[PDB]
Amino acid sequence: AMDPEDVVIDRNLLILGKILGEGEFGSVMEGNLKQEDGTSLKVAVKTMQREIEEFLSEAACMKDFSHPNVIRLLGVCIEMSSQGIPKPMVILPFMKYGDLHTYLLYSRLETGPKHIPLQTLLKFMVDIALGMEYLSNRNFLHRDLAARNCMLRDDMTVCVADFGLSKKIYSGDYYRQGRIAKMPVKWIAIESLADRVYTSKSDVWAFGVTMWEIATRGMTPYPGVQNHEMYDYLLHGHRLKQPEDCLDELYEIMYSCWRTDPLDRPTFSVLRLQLEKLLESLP
Ligand SMILES: Cn1cc(Nc2ncc(C3CN(C(=O)Nc4ccc(-c5ccccc5)cc4)C3)nc2C(N)=O)cn1
Ligand SMILES: [Cl-]
Ligand SMILES: [Cl-]
Repeated sequence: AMDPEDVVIDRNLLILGKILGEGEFGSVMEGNLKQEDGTSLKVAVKTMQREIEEFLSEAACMKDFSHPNVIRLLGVCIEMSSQGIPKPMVILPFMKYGDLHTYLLYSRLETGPKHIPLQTLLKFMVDIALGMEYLSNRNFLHRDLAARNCMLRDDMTVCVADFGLSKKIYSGDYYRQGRIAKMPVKWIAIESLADRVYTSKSDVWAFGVTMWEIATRGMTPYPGVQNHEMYDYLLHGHRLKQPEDCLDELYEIMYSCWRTDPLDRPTFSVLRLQLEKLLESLP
């Protein structure tokens, strides 16, 4: 617990509020972070072997991310459960609107946000491509890019989030392998399905799936196809079908993310420019 990058926030400064989400590998909770001047701040808390010092170093590296389309880590708190075991807790800024996937579903209800215009849908994709272009430059592999892991800020801009399964290219990954094997198969590139080996081209494939999720307003990828058939399905050349009212140009941008050879897929900088140009060409 040396903490050379000063990422740890004193546990006494944090009071855990209500639970927002609960999964097999942890939970998201509301919280108040008592700032130095006595003012409490609204934050979200992510709760959960390998030496915890490595977790803090990765957290410290993400704390240095400065891009409006990438969530910013505030710090880490350590909790001692049952019989003296250090359990880290990621402190994130509180984001009212929640995840993009749920938001898209809510928009199809009379009570939710109004019908999302095509230009707003295309702007969500540009925001994700900008965040992914920034992470891609820093040699970061997200490895879990999906609309459910993109957060909506209060000003309605999207940011890429959920870096629990991330890895810097060339860095160690042994203690993440168990969690990687349980990842949803419908977002995984054809070459990564075989042994769960990822490249930046695996994130490009998942970005195309994320674009299709936004264009269909929250549909689960591949209707009619079960998870156990996914590898065979892609092996036969089949891909996500064109969503209704999706511009043929937009669908071509998504289809380029799913080319069999990872080297044939474009980069996030190319995708980002194509989406910004497509967005400019509309009323
Ligand atoms: C119903 N509702 C829910 C909400 N709000 C939320 N719900 C979900 C989330 C997701 C948790 N996220 C996230 O980034 N986790 C994450 C990031 C980094 C690391 C990590 C791991 C190792 C090393 C370094 C870093 C681990 C996990 C986003 N955030 C919020 C929010 N921020 O307000 C509002 N309404
Ligand atoms: Cl489909
Ligand atoms: Cl089609």
